[PDB]
Amino acid sequence: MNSAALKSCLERENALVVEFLHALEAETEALMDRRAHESLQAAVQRKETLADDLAQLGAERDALLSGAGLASGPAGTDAAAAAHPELGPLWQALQANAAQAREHNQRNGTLIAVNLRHTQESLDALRQ
Amino acid sequence: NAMNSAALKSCLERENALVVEFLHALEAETEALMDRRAHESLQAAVQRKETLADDLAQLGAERDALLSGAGLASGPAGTDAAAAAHPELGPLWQALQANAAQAREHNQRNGTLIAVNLRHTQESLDALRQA
Repeated sequence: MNSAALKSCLERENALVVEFLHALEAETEALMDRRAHESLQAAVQRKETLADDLAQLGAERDALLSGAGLASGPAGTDAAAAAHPELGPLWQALQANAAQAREHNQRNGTLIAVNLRHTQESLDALRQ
Repeated sequence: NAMNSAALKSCLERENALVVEFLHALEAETEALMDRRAHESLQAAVQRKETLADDLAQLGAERDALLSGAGLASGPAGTDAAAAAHPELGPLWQALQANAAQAREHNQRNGTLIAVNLRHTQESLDALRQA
C-alpha cells in the first residue's frame, strides 16, 4: 500500500482502458462492415438486369408465337411443343426452372424482412 | 404462317439460360441475407467491452483503497495529489486519463453508429411495408 502499489494500479487500469479501446475499434469495424450489404446489392442488381432481359425474351417468344398464328404465353408455347415435340424438353425445363426461381424469389423477399428484423432487434438490445 | 421451330428453340434456350443465371443470383442473394459475420463480430466486441468495463470499474476500488489509506481524497482529485507528490506517476496518470477520455468519446461515437444503423434498418423495413 504505497506509491509502487499506486503505480501498479494505474498501469493495470490503463491496460484495461487500452484493451477497451481495441474492443471499441472492433465494435466500430462491425458497425461499418457493409460486405453483406454490398453482396446483396450486387445480387439484386444482377436480378434486375436478368429480369429485364427475360421480359425481352418473353416478348420475342410471343412475337414468334403470334407470327405462327398461335396464342401467346404458356398456352401458345404448349401448342408449339405439341406441334414440334423436339422442343418439349426445353419448354419443360424452362417452366420447371421458372417455378423454382419464383418460389426462391418469394422466399428471399420474406427473408429480407427477417434479416432486417434480426438486425433491428440485435441493435435495439444494445440501446441501454 | 408456319412456326419457325429453330427460332423458338433458340429463344427457349436463351430464356432457360437466363432463368438459370437468375437462380444463381438468387443463391447469392440468400447467401448475402444469411451473412451474419458483422452481427457476430459486433456481439463479441460488445461482450468484450462489458467485461473490461466491469473490471475497470472494480479496479477503481483499489485506487480508492490506496488513496484512502494515504489520507487523500478519492477519484481524480486524490490521484492528482498523489501524482504531484510522486512525479514518477505523472505520465502514467496523464495517459490513463487521456486514454479514458478517448474511450468515452469512441464509445459515444459507436452509440451514434448503432442509431444510424437502426435508422437505416427501420427505413429499409418501411420500404418493404410499402412495396
